[PDB]
Amino acid sequence: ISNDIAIDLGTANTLIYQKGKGIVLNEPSVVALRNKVVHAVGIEAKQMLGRTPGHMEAIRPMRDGVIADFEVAEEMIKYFIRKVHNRKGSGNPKVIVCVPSTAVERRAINDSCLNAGARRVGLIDEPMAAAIGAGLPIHEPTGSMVVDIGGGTTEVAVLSLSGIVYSRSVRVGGDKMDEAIISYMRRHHNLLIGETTAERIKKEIGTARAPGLSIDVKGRDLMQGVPREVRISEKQAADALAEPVGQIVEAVKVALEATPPELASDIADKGIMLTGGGALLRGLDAEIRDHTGLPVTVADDPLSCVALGCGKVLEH
Repeated sequence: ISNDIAIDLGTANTLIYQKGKGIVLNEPSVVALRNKVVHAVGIEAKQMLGRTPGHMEAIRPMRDGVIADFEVAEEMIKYFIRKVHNRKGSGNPKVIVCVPSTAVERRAINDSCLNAGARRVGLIDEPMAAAIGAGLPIHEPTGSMVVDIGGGTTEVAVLSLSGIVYSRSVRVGGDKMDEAIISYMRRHHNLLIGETTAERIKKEIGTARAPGLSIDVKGRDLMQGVPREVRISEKQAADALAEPVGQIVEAVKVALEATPPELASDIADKGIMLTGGGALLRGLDAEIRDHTGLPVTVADDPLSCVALGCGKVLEH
């Protein structure tokens, strides 16, 4: 019985895999503070976003894949590590954490996990972890290509022989999609919506291609400030998400351009694997296939691929 863990420190959700147990924590990456004292972290903090009274704030301390407010991020990490501690398990915890594909950035997560009891910290590139967790043959002399559409970044990589052949991190992912939905509601519906509503829209009717289905969305009228409800459809959702989807599609194309001939041949036969919260975006697989001519597969349990991948390393 071990306290070794692997952490996917996502901008929207944090998952922890514990050696010998598997995924033991999956919670929103949100911290609420009361005036500053930590009021709540994770599951109970998420619904506080956009809803805090005067004495309180609710913060997503990770943004674009790295750390924004250092103090709050550190409290978030310490909270989750403490929550999964097993007093029946061995000590000297080894912690693996993923990082997007700067030395400054790597150091921050590294030193940051040491403060919670991590005895030793190992860093893994996020797309490598995603690929391992999606079940790609990353150890073989064969090209595999992964696209991990995380909250803060989309990581595109070509893997072979336990290493990275090509990798790139683009700052477009789930957070940018939500923000595009928010901006769209403002311009097209004169409606100011919160982030939690934006995420609901993305999950319920988000699509990478025009179809459709509709849902009822509420918020604050743009000019007159009062509560209001509007109907939005998949077609509108598609228009909202077009720009960030195109940025994702374009990064994939750029990565393909960089692929060596023999690896290109391996990728021609099997295509691209999508992981991460964005992999669930309806039609994104079709959209990428249309622009590349390659098969596109959505991973099993795509939200968990990174944590499961780091978890595999942790067990070996």
